Amino acid sequence: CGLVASNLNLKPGECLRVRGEVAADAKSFLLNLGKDDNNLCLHFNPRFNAHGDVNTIVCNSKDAGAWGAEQRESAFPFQPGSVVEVCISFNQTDLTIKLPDGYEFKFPNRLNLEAINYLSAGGDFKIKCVAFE
Amino acid sequence: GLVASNLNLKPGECLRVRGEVAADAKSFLLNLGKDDNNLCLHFNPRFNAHGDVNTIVCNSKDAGAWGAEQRESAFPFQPGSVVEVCISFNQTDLTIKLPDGYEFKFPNRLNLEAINYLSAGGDFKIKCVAFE
Ligand SMILES: CC(=O)N[C@@H]1[C@@H](O)[C@H](O[C@@H]2O[C@H](CO)[C@H](O)[C@H](O)[C@H]2O)[C@@H](CO)O[C@@H]1O
Ligand SMILES: CC(=O)N[C@@H]1[C@@H](O)[C@H](O[C@@H]2O[C@H](CO)[C@H](O)[C@H](O)[C@H]2O)[C@@H](CO)O[C@@H]1O
Ligand SMILES: [Cl-]
Repeated sequence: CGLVASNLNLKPGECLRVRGEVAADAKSFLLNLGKDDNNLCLHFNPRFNAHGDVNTIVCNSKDAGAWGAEQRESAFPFQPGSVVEVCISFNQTDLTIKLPDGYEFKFPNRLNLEAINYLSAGGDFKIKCVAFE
Repeated sequence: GLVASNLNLKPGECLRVRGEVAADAKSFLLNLGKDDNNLCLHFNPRFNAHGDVNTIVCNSKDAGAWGAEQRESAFPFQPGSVVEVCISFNQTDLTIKLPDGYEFKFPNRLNLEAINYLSAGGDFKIKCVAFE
């Protein structure tokens, strides 16, 4: 729906900075990181209003097409109709997600993927920049 | 280095790509188009490849077929360095802005109104991609 990027070969130790514009009417947006569309080490989905969630961040994994156990975050530094930046650090055991306000939290790497080769965006978000750091 | 689709780049926008050119570089390329078989722009600076030495080769690809090459003298590129290129387009041409200030045009052969595919490859490592 939004950007799909493959042929990446991000490895442990490297950082992704993603800046985007959140829609005025945003309901939800997501960032998928993984091997391919069925093997996601990280599905990051801030829900403004969707699936029954309100101002909640839902994080999950996807293994061979099937979703894992959700993990919710109540930290919610996102405003509809804004331009935000999120940074994801890929470590061996887990991922660190750094929010626009500085807040950080971790998510485990349940796949035990050694690299990130796929990135996708969806929902109510317009990718503006992707950086490798 | 990267294969991207659903880019939906439109006229009026500027695509900015910044990356580092390898120490022992032979070539690097940026492809823009519909898909891998249908490119409105293959931008390939060759430090030394296919017989070409310090030359910028540009072309199109229509249904898998390369089109007529266009060669540029300007070669504001040094190996081992970090470069940035800015591409914008319209119905008739693609404008490519290089480091030295340098800039040229390339015809919009397929007359695409939106660019959905971008690939980046060769002796170049992508540091950032922006849509301004
Ligand atoms: C509280 C609770 O259990 N809610 C869930 C939803 O989160 C879930 O929605 C799916 O969530 C996955 C992430 O795990 C993807 O975001 C997918 O897009 C969502 O639809 C649904 C269905 O799986 O189940 C409960 O409603
Ligand atoms: C002088 C000359 O005509 N040389 C050409 C090549 O440049 C060309 O190589 C391909 O060129 C396309 C651009 O047209 C891409 O850069 C592709 O990667 C290159 O292989 C070849 C092959 O089509 O034809 C002549 O040699
Ligand atoms: Cl699979």
